[PDB]
Amino acid sequence: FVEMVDNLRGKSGQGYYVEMTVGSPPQTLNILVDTGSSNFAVGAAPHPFLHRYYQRQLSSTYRDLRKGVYVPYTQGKWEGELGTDLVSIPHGPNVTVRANIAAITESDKFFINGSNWEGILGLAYAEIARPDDSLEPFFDSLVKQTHVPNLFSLQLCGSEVLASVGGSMIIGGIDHSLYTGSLWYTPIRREWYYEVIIVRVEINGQDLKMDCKEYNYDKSIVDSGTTNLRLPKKVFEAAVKSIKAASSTEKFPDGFWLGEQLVCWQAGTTPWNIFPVISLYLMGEVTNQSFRITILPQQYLRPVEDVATSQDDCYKFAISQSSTGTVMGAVIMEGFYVVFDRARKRIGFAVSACHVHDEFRTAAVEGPFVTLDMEDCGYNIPQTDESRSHHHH
Ligand SMILES: C[C@@]12CCCO[C@H]1[C@]1(COC(N)=N1)c1cc(-c3cccnc3F)ccc1O2
Ligand code: NI
Repeated sequence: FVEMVDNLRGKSGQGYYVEMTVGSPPQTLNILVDTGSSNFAVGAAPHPFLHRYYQRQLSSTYRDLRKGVYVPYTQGKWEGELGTDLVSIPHGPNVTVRANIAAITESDKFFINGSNWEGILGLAYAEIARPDDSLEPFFDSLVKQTHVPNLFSLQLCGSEVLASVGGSMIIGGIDHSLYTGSLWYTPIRREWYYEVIIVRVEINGQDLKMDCKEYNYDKSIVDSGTTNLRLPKKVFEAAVKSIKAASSTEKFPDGFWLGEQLVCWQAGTTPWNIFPVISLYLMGEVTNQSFRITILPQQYLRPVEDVATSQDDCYKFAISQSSTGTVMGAVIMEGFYVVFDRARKRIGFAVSACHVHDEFRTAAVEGPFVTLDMEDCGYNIPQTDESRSHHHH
């Protein structure tokens, strides 16, 4: 899959994007790769943060679906007009497909100044698509219209400008050059988000000793569209307490632990060893088994070059509190080659050939761990009448 290696780019903290073409003749656009959403949506009107947008009028193959879409979320919203057109990935499979495209006509706090992307490729399942699950997501269309296997994999590699990032999205397979050691699989619990189950959390070898349902309250997901490792409130508090304790020789402001303030050391003197490793044990394919993925401070402390002190190495704490469950974001994913094996309803992890580490410690994927009479660690989200009233024909 040499053609697909190194096809992702971006700016630190602002998402990874892949080059895509839309329409006939092909219009090139940079598209955010988001395993936490399910719409293909592209800027389709002028915006201050867009250098370019999808021009429906220039495409002979564009078809209007005569239906709008409105997508509010926590920070803001995007909206626009649904249609279809021909889509390809120049540094992807040698195929062209007709996909749904949401042409974004108005948005608030969606595009990011300087991120260099103009659209989003939602790689999650139909269940969370907008306006509803009958709007076929891009990957579903790709699989149905071509002979591309139902699997993709992601290798995310982590003074005036933000640091550039790179990576690979391999569509249709697994590229063995992108990982080392064993590839371990955890079940996709349900096909909506890429939902998984965490059965144990350790911070420098020490068990947090919480009821494991707390780790997955109210879900745990693998999400390329979130920068941070996000943890449920109770888990976040317990983790921060443990990381604080391990690093106690350094007294950081409260701002740092809230992710609102950088901490610096003189260039190349960062005391990595005072910061603990974090292990998440994921449910194995075998009932009573688990495997652990272990990340370093190199993953959870994000580099940000401060203009005022460009001679310092400065870091943001990239673990944050959630009210919507665990989010294994770029912080987690940058340690690993991550295989989204939709065909077999499972997610694979292996140590990334590009992960950042030091001479003492490495990101690791290790197993099996077996537990006698393993409890159910999954949480069942309370069913609303709204959700229950939906017919799924
Ligand atoms: C797609 C949605 C709209 C619908 C709700 O979800 C949104 C979200 C948030 O989490 C995920 N996974 N996608 C999302 C993330 C980023 C982003 C911002 C910074 C870095 N990386 C990014 F993906 C930008 C836009 C955006 O919009
Ligand atoms: Ni009905």
